[PDB]
Amino acid sequence: TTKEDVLEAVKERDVKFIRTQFTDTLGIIKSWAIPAEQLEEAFENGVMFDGSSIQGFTRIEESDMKLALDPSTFRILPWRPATGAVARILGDVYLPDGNPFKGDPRYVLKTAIKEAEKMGFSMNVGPELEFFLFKLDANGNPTTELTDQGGYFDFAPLDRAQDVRRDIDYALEHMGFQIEASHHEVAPSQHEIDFRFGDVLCTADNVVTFKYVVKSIAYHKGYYASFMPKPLFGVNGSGMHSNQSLFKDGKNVFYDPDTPTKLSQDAMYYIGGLLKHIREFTAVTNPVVNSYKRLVPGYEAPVYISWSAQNRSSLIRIPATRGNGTRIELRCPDPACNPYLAFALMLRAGLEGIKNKIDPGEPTNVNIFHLSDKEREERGIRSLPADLKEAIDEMKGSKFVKEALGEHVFSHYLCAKEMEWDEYKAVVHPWELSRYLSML
Amino acid sequence: TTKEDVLEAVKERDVKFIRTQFTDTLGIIKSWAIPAEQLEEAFENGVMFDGSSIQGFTRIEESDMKLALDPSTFRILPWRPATGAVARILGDVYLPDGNPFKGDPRYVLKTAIKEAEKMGFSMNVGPELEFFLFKLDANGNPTTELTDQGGYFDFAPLDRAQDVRRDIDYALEHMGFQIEASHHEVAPSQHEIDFRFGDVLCTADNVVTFKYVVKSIAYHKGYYASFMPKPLFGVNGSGMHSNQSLFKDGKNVFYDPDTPTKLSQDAMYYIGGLLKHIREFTAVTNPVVNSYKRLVPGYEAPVYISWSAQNRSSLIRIPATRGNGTRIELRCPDPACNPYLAFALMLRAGLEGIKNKIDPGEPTNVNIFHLSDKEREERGIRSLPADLKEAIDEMKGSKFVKEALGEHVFSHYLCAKEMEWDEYKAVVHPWELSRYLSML
Amino acid sequence: TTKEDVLEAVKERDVKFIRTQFTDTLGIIKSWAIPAEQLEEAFENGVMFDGSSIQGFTRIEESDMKLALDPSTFRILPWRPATGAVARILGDVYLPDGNPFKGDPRYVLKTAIKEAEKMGFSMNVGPELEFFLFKLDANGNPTTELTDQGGYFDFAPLDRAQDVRRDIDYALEHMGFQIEASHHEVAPSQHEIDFRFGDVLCTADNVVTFKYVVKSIAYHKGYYASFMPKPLFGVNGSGMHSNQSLFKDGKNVFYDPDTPTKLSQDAMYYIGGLLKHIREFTAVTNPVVNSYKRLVPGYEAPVYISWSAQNRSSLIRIPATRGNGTRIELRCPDPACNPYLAFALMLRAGLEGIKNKIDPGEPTNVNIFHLSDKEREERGIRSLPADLKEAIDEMKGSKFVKEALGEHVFSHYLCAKEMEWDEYKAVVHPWELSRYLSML
Ligand SMILES: Nc1ncnc2c1ncn2[C@@H]1O[C@H](COP(=O)(O)OP(=O)(O)O)[C@@H](O)[C@H]1O
Ligand SMILES: Nc1ncnc2c1ncn2[C@@H]1O[C@H](COP(=O)(O)OP(=O)(O)O)[C@@H](O)[C@H]1O
Ligand SMILES: Nc1ncnc2c1ncn2[C@@H]1O[C@H](COP(=O)(O)OP(=O)(O)O)[C@@H](O)[C@H]1O
Ligand SMILES: C[S@](=O)(CC[C@H](N)C(=O)O)=NP(=O)(O)O
Ligand SMILES: C[S@](=O)(CC[C@H](N)C(=O)O)=NP(=O)(O)O
Ligand SMILES: C[S@](=O)(CC[C@H](N)C(=O)O)=NP(=O)(O)O
Ligand SMILES: [Mg+2]
Ligand SMILES: [Mg+2]
Ligand SMILES: [Mg+2]
Ligand SMILES: [Mg+2]
Ligand SMILES: [Mg+2]
Ligand SMILES: [Mg+2]
Ligand SMILES: [Mg+2]
Ligand SMILES: [Mg+2]
Ligand SMILES: [Mg+2]
Repeated sequence: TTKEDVLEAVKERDVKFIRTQFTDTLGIIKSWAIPAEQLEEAFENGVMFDGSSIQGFTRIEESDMKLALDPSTFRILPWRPATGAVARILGDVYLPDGNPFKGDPRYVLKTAIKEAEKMGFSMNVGPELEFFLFKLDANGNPTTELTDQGGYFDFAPLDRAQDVRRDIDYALEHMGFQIEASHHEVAPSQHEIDFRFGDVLCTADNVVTFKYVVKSIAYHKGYYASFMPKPLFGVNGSGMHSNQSLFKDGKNVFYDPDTPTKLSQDAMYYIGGLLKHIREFTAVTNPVVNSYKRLVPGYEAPVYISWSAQNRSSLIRIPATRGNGTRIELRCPDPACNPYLAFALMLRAGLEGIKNKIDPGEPTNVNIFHLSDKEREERGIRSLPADLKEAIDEMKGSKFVKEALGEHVFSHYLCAKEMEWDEYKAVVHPWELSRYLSML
Repeated sequence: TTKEDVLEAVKERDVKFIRTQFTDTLGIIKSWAIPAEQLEEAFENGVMFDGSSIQGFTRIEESDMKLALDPSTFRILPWRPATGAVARILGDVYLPDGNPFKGDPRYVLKTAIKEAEKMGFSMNVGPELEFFLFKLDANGNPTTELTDQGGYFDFAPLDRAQDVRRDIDYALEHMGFQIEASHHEVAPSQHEIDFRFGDVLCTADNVVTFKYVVKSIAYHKGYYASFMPKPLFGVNGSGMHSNQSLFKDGKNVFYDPDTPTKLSQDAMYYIGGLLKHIREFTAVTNPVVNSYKRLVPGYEAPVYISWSAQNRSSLIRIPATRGNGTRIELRCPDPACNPYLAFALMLRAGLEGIKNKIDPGEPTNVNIFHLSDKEREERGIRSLPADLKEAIDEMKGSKFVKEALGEHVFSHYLCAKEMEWDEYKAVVHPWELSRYLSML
Repeated sequence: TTKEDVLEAVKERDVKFIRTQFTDTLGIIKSWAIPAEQLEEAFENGVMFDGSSIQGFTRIEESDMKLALDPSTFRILPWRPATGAVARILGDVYLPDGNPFKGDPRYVLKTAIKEAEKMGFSMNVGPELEFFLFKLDANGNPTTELTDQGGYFDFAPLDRAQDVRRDIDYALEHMGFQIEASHHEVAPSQHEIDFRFGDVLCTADNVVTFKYVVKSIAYHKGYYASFMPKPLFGVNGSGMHSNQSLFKDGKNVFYDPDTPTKLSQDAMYYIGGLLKHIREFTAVTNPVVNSYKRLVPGYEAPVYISWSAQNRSSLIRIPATRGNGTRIELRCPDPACNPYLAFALMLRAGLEGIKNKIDPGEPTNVNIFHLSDKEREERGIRSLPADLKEAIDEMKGSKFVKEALGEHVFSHYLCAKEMEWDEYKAVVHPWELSRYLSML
């Protein structure tokens, strides 16, 4: 798809508004509309916006930013009226002088893809995204009231969101997605939708799309879709399971029928590199305070650093599917993260495993939550950052994460997350009053 | 049907989503949707799911499970829209490598069918599960409020669920059910729908279907369908009378016009066999704590172990119908049980009766509830397990049930029921506060 | 005062009930009443109780505990009726075989006092206890609603605890306290009563007596006295400043009339030891999760390890008073701490500072909250443990704190605090739903 095909699709399908979109450094999608009559000149001039009103983008005395449109991302939004049909287009962020903005999260992922190509590979991540369907209130703003008390794979009337989950599938299919499965998840009113994997760029655009498509579809039905990692205590949390495989010559490099476990050496080294660096960018994968209330044992979320086949208690699970389905599933990432930065760091953590032949230890093919602390330390197992501050500390000292993100993204990400933590740590919570007020 | 017929029916009838379904060990239906485009892939590769999130199924270190589809069990759900028509397919659970997971209740029932064939028989059970129709609250959750005060065979306006029952029959007919009759039952808001008998596999699939079809239609019509055996006190409860029969060369083996009572010797031995073993697997037919509030005298629910013709106070009634309709009605089970396990155990017990020529005693052709304890003890009549713990104890000590179920199903059924009961024996109920708390 | 004097006072002042009391490991006062008629024999037989129902005392297999009475602690409670006058007696916890149970906080403080005696010193401590006065709801339960909006030294009607503080001072004077000054504190509805210092044992007893006297007096007037460090956010917290000096031959050892700053060398060494060991037992001085929400900058609660004269932003302030009155004010602790453990650890740290001439650096006669991180790092200033887990970690690796507390107190304190933190670390607070749940 070129700029000329987008204009033809705008005329043929009667598009009136194009929503130019980009993602800010914290993974939030920023969008604004232009008339179709402007598209042409936009394509040769770029749209202009204010970078000082975007998180971690640019300062107020140098605030003008340009957005250059990517014609390949032209999609048509199906939940908006077909008369004045509304399309969307994602773009890259440029400085007004003309150079690409190094602070663009979508540029970091492109830079990582460059190194992947230099080594002759291409990441083919495809994520599992889970969300919660809560009820709205009179005004129409989010709540945490459950829409049902169902469980895993539960049928109606325990599962009350199947009519609201057909339309998500339909919208995704109209937006170029390839749905694979759709089901209720372990937590009450928690659902998960899986779509086919693809290139890292397309998959990250799909992640941000999927998120806002799901939220918009839920809103127009009376509910609210929340991709918050741990909205409820004592039940499962939402994860963003990142299954990834390297592809060379259009073949799965991670597959090897001759070796035991049908896992090639490049997959072993990729795992080794992924484990050597996960501690450093857990801040990126789990970027909010809530994402660390999900990393507690007993809810199928990782707490320690390990890897084993078929083990949904471990960090790097290897599903049983071999052949063109041989991938590694990283289970830490949360749907609240920035997919561009997260995928970039995953990509070049594996590429540090291949260039340095980083052998991981023996797999821990056992439940790790049912181990003593002595058992865990004797086996060499280490734990993930306990809270967001510990992850921030592990991230600041990193040279790998700074080299991957770059100075601007590194510094601005850290500055936002430190402010978040400083706001969090001073707060007095109702738990503290209900625990200490009467006893002291 | 076959694979190709399913695809032809998906194209011809315009099916968009296929709901792949199975049954967990405790009898709950677990389903999830895949696009029709995925169907051809799911027939050659199976659909993978998490076994660790299914009750009594598999552990979290080897949690991957495959599910292979059964083309014959392909139906089209009528209460879902006809534009994006939704079908369902039941499957058999497999270990991810190649094996037919033995913890699957469907596999247990198939194993019992194998022994039936080895003896040259085929069970033809047809059940008559009852249910209650309660009202939903403002949110739409189940309540125990009555939808009518009617009784047995009551007409309107005492019977207020004629439209609900008519639409349930309509949907069941579209799902391939041969409806026999439909009526109000003794308890208020309690209804019963009867469909033709068939092969035990088909009728177990039909039991699970019937249940979720009824529940979904009731939900969409405003009410809640409850298969709880004893939802209300003082009124009779819901049971799943299993009318069992053996067929050889397409002829009812239990029929014998020359013998008195028109019951063959094989029927006699089957009665003796499943009378000697019921105490052992009452924890399967009656699997929940509420299941034994139903087994109290005075409500046409069995309390003792006996058989007699047309006696609705006895454990094994023999209806008056002879000829092709000659069967034996085991009245103990609830609709809360797992039909795959329950029918398997009944079939195995009957076949064990036939092998060892187990003659039952004389038929107790009296109201057993009216007999005294001395009368029952002198007549040799035994009682069923009084509560869930007694049934668990009678079941774990048995070798017949362990052989029939297998180690995995046996142990994971015990464990589940023991944890269920241990959570119930420690509860302080408002009955104890209404009785005590003022006298003490 | 001895047993004979206690009996004489019981007869003379018409006492019927004696509240035998002791402090548990976590600082909570546990008491029970015995009739005066039993006193005469309790003195020679102790009073037996159940140690398994006391936090960190003993196990259920060996739960029988004895408590011996201390006649010197006999006080008469003035807020209870004078007809059947009620007295109190603090006890020492023994073991039924007969030995000074080492898990007793009183025993730990007594061991620290013995350690001091060998060096010729006697520790004098004057606590600085602040509290909040909140309203009680309809049922008489604690709330967090303010009883006034006054500030520091505010007069009525801005200060609305005139009568409450007047009667608290009266009760404390009746219980042998020498009241120094009562005033309104910085936070709204925060109050401070100061009493004269004394021997560390006597003032450790006074600390628990003060808290329960204040709580009872406030309760009888319709309020709730809260000794919670940080019950409200954005407002000063309650701290228990430990003013401490060393006396040798009835003279203040910390005073030196001919020396700059008029502080003796022993005072300098005591400061050095306190500073060098503070990080290790911050889990004792600040033992609850809420005590580290008080240790935030901008509220006159210390955040960093420093010392300077008249600096209320410093960890160790040295007030301007000299002569009899020269002390060091450790501002770290909060009222929620166990005074017996806290004073014991401070005394041991100071004595360890004196034994090895631990010179502290130059004082930081500067506001430290206003310094940058770079400035603090350049000056070598270390920060206090950021949260309860950090303090727990710093305490576990300590050999000094284990030496002072002992194996039993050490281990049981660690266990209680780790359980507390693990309960707190997994909670989802409303702050997380107000911040996220719309952003995500
Ligand atoms: N070779 C591959 N490389 C990367 N991702 C893949 C590959 N094969 C499958 N996937 C993706 O893995 C995801 C697995 O999702 P799903 O099977 O629903 O959950 P789980 O695998 O945790 O049971 C799918 O979204 C799919 O697109
Ligand atoms: N030969 C047979 N074998 C097994 N089941 C049968 C046979 N004949 C009839 N049935 C079943 O017995 C059930 C009888 O139900 P119904 O007559 O409504 O209640 P009841 O028999 O208790 O009065 C029907 O569902 C029918 O399918
Ligand atoms: N020599 C001393 N040793 C120990 N404590 C002392 C000494 N002199 C006074 N104190 C105590 O110091 C405390 C000072 O309280 P306060 O007047 O509020 O001081 P500040 O306002 O500086 O905190 C009093 O409780 C008093 O008993
Ligand atoms: C059953 S679950 O196993 C739930 C995982 C949980 N929500 C989490 O990873 O945080 N994971 P998956 O969808 O990969 O099967
Ligand atoms: C009158 S009843 O006859 C008794 C049903 C009752 N609810 C029971 O628990 O078995 N059932 P049916 O007529 O189907 O034999
Ligand atoms: C005005 S205050 O300065 C109170 C400080 C605060 N309550 C705290 O130490 O946490 N200090 P002090 O009581 O010693 O005079
Ligand atoms: Mg999934
Ligand atoms: Mg999932
Ligand atoms: Mg997964
Ligand atoms: Mg019937
Ligand atoms: Mg019936
Ligand atoms: Mg019947
Ligand atoms: Mg003061
Ligand atoms: Mg003060
Ligand atoms: Mg002070």
